[PDB]
Amino acid sequence: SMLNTFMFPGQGSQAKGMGGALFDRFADLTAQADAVLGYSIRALCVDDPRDELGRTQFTQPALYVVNALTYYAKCEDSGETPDFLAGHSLGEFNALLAAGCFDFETGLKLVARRAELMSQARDGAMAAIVNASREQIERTLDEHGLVDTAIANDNTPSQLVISGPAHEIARAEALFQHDRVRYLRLNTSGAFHSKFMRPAQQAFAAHLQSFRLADPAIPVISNVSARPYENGRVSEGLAQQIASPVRWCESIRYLLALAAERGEAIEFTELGHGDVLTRLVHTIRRQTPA
Repeated sequence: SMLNTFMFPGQGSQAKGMGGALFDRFADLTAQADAVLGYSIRALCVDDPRDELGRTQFTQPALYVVNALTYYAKCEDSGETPDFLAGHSLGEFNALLAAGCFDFETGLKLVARRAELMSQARDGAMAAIVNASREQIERTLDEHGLVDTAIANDNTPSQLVISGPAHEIARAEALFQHDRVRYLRLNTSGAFHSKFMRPAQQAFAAHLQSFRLADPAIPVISNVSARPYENGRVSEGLAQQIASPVRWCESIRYLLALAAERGEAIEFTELGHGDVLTRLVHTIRRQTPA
């Protein structure tokens, strides 16, 4: 165990029932979140009456608040403090929160703007590919004229996400179903973490200029660079994140190599609903000869 990394999940990990009793435990944070958002965060999470959890403008605030509350529960009960922080796209906001870069309300405000803009993207899609390398994927996409489709998530060596125009993502299905290679269409109307997000990114960077973001008090591994957020480049890193691939595998691997250089062991604590990142980290570690 030894050095501890707190990690926060993103889109896809949400599920009706998430949060639970944490909402009333943190009754004041919860009321702060309803006032920022203009609806009940607890209702959206526990009950989900309009089946809203899967639409990105709601998914994102849901994740953030659940990740945060789980993080506060963990801090209080366990007593532990992170030596390192990383979050997966949305989850990066909770990493920056735990590094003291903004307060709870301010992150939620950033998230709501992020989530609103990303929701405006029409005509894109994403699909997760299992058991092809990056090189197989990129070649295959080239060979079949999927010109606007690229890697959006590099999650583990055998698990990557693509995004592009909906029809390209649709045509890809046929290209990634064979031998071990598998394909899964995801839920979204946006080609997230690709060039289609550029307008959201710029709109989001502009919104960010209204907020004074502190340098991290605990290292946060940035999705864009797979390296620690620089002092002074927080808003920079945060904004670039949106149109860039999420370099999850490399971020984890950077932590594994850092622990080793320091002769220390390293563990990963997933803070939020589900075990999505827990399973990614096991797979990464199993690969990555040691």
